[PDB]
Amino acid sequence: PPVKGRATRQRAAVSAALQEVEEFRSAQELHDMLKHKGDAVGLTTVYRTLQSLADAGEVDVLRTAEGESVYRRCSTGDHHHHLVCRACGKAVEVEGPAVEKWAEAIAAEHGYVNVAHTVEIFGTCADCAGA
Amino acid sequence: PPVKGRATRQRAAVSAALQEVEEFRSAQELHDMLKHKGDAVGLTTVYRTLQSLADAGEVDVLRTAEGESVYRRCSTGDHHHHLVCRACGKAVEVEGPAVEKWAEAIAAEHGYVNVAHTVEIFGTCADCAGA
Ligand SMILES: [Zn+2]
Ligand SMILES: [Zn+2]
Ligand SMILES: [Zn+2]
Ligand SMILES: [Zn+2]
Ligand SMILES: [Zn+2]
Ligand SMILES: [Zn+2]
Repeated sequence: PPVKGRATRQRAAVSAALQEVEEFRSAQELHDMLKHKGDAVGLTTVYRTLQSLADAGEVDVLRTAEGESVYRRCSTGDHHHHLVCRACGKAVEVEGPAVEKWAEAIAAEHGYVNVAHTVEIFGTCADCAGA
Repeated sequence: PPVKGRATRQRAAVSAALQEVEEFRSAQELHDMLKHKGDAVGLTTVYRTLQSLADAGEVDVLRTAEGESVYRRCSTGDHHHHLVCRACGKAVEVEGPAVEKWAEAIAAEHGYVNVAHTVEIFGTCADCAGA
């Protein structure tokens, strides 16, 4: 995950920590995990670098139900949607043409110039039922 | 939008305000319009009434880009989605069984028990582009 800014240990450390974790997590959780790992990196720095990465498109953003924001890194660069288990926090990426075709048809019917569709869905996975 | 508790002039006033308009708006925005027209109702009061209505489902909820939740008393009561223009605030009731079938199929394939899809499309009207 290259960063537009100059090469520094902060950007490399946060990028590596994000790569290690494969779960949607908030900025505070990321900062706490980085502190536990010994990075000793600032929360405000985490916020700025994370916003820069989100603007760069190398990372996947998501908004929590209560209002906070979680973020995750997905290997695929192509456009995709997310299934996120709130109980576990695990996220899996998928892609289905149906949403794209429906969005295009709706835009054509209503004459909208450009549209931006967000499809991030939630559901409990099997392990939650298991005890 | 009937309320579970005893009807009062404040609850009736906020209900009248909700049914008066059709665009999405937050508590502060609805409160501002009610204060201007001469209702003189409280902030936390309208917050509580809107939380109760959303619990009952009489109104429809939506988290904006910033995160704050805007609301709309929608005419149609069945399952539906909304196409929203941020520049205008108009909401168009659009429903498609294709997305529901896709969500059910992916949930079954992944073995997920329940699916709670969060789907929204943001766009701009043709008039918006024109000047
Ligand atoms: Zn992804
Ligand atoms: Zn899509
Ligand atoms: Zn789970
Ligand atoms: Zn509606
Ligand atoms: Zn639906
Ligand atoms: Zn518009």
